[PDB]
Amino acid sequence: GSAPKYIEHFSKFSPSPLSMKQFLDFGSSNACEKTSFTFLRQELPVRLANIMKEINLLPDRVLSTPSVQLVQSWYVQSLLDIMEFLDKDPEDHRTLSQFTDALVTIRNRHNDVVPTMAQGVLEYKDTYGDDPVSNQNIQYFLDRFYLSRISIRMLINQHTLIFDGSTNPAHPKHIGSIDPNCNVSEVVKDAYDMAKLLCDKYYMASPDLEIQEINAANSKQPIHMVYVPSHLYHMLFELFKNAMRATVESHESSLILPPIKVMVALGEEDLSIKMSDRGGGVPLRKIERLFSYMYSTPLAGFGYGLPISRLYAKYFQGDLQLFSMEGFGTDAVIYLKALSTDSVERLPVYNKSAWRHYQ
Amino acid sequence: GSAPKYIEHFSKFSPSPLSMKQFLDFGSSNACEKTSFTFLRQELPVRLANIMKEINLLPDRVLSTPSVQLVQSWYVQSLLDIMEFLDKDPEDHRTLSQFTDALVTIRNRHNDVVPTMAQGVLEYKDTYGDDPVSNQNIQYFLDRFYLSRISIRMLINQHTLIFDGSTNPAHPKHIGSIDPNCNVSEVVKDAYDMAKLLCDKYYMASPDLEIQEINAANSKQPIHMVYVPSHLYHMLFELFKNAMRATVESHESSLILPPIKVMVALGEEDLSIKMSDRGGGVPLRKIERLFSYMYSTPLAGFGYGLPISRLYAKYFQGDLQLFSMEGFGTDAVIYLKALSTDSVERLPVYNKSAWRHYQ
Ligand SMILES: Nc1ncnc2c1ncn2[C@@H]1O[C@H](COP(=O)(O)OP(=O)(O)O)[C@@H](O)[C@H]1O
Ligand SMILES: Nc1ncnc2c1ncn2[C@@H]1O[C@H](COP(=O)(O)OP(=O)(O)O)[C@@H](O)[C@H]1O
Ligand SMILES: [Mg+2]
Ligand SMILES: [Mg+2]
Repeated sequence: GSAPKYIEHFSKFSPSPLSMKQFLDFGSSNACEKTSFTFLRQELPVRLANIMKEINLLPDRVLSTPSVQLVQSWYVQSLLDIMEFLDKDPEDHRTLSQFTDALVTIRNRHNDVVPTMAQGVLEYKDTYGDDPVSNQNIQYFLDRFYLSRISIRMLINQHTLIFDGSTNPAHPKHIGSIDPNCNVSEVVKDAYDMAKLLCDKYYMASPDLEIQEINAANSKQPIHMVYVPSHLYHMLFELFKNAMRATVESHESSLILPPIKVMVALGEEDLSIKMSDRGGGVPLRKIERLFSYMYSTPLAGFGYGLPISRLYAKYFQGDLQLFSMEGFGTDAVIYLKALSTDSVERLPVYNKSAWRHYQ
Repeated sequence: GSAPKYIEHFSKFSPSPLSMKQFLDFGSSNACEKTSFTFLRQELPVRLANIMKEINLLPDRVLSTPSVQLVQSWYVQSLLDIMEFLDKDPEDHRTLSQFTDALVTIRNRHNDVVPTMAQGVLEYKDTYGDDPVSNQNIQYFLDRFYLSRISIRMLINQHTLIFDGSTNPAHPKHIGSIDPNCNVSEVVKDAYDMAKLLCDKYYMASPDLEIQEINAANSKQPIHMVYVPSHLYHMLFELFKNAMRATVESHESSLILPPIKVMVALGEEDLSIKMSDRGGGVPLRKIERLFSYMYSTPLAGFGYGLPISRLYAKYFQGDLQLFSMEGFGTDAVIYLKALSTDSVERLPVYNKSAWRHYQ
């Protein structure tokens, strides 16, 4: 009977953004679950509390929905779940192995949040309508809610993956979900192949791929970076699925089926990935709506592919944009930060500032 | 001693947006300066008053500057200038020929507004600094101020050009500044040639041009539209100058000098023009600043080429965007509305809504 108390307390702190370097040293040298354990015991409760504090200030008409209420209960339970370790002592090789098991259990407990929240969006649409204002509010809330979730899952995956149990491997290519030497083109190739498979099965035809690299400072060196490869895969995959669908459907009474071209450019601070297709394009007017949760609610189904992929890009100070040419095709660009130094977590925070965005 | 009275009165009305069709019929059939005269006598004072009402609510620290004060005096005089005809009778072939002369005199009186206002921006920068907030406010104000000016000059040019004196020509290709059959590629070609000339004189080297059309519905028909060609020329010219400078300066220790490629695509509602260069690109972080009046204050000099070109595009419901690839190049896209029906003036209005954007 004290969750409201915990929430209000940790709701006083601000989340602490970690850089890609800190993440690397967290699993590298300093790496002793004790250091991580002591960090996550306070950090997770601060991040959970902050997003929960935001939820509770939602209109009661949204608040009371079975969707929001159910999800809101998982976060309350997860908070209390991690609390158990606030007073424990980390020298006990069993106190921290229970923390690891506690994390894995919290992660899977939230595994269906997107679909669940999506259901609440649909109810609202039929219960109150889809007006620019309610859309802006939902968009504002979901973008922050989901970004927060991405950051929390990152902390948990880094801990669970890194402390699997003993250091046999000792010295790895990867540090949890992070690859200090990620070959961008390879990930492009992978996401493409997976999309192609789906495309062939459903349309029994699929455009090919062309890749071009532009290493500004070192003309012919392959482009590598420090990043979370699974995150990059997700964005590329969602983009490849859209490009394929459009290209195929727009050339049905045509035999020709142009390829999808990808360019990977590396500058002094940006690492840019552009995916160009000829799937007919979209009118500038409808582009804005493609990133909407409300308005966007085989290969395609719901409308979370674009908006959530953007959040992944933004997570480490990057971005994802779309510019099309109705009657021809579309360019989708993923902007990432080239230097591990500029790669720092972007986290939404609860303040008097975040309060008036709902007024 | 009654300008404040006039301002407050006409400040009660909202400007009336005209469609490209109305503009065409205004000079076409209905066309009788009497019809235009009676329209402009009330419309101009409503548009002048609305922008003047906005100026007067500017912080006194901006208000009091010689710049703003001087410009503010021209608009006050122009208002009183047109007022003279509020009680006159239009059957007098001399009452309306004095209106025409009155317009030409008002147009030239405001011919140096941009430079003058720019001077006020520079003073503010050194007098109070360049912080995100003061920048946002200035940007907000200037975008509206200038759009308003573009709309007023459009009305005046349509009247003066159309009623030059007698209908010798009787039946023209053009209706004032509007071309009901504008060949986009031709205007592209013209702006390119003018930019090339300047580029050659200053750098004694210039990239070439390639043009590609994509007529979705009619594969090989040349792309025509109803538009104000001088406006399109201006945007293309400013874009060509940037693309040329960048391309040349970024390949100085290179002999190769890649071309500037332009694509003109015509869809069901959009007519898009993309200009692609290989001038090295810009970091995503600095792109935002390129459209700033404050932050942007040979070929290039001041920083009004981009922001003002965007206003021209927005004027008839279009847009102008920039997306770059640091280490490679940049894409600049002009979005226009394909159908004359969707081509309607976009005008800023003074309301309680426009008031709180300065708070
Ligand atoms: N490259 C593209 N060309 C044309 N339309 C596109 C493209 N990418 C996305 N879209 C449009 O945007 C919408 C997709 O957003 P998304 O969030 O990925 O969901 P989904 O693909 O499951 O419908 C599509 O439904 C499609 O109408
Ligand atoms: N295609 C481009 N490639 C690289 N930089 C560009 C490009 N277009 C514009 N810029 C940058 O944006 C700025 C220009 O904005 P603009 O308002 O046109 O003013 P100006 O060209 O007179 O400086 C330039 O000063 C340049 O630094
Ligand atoms: Mg998709
Ligand atoms: Mg310029």
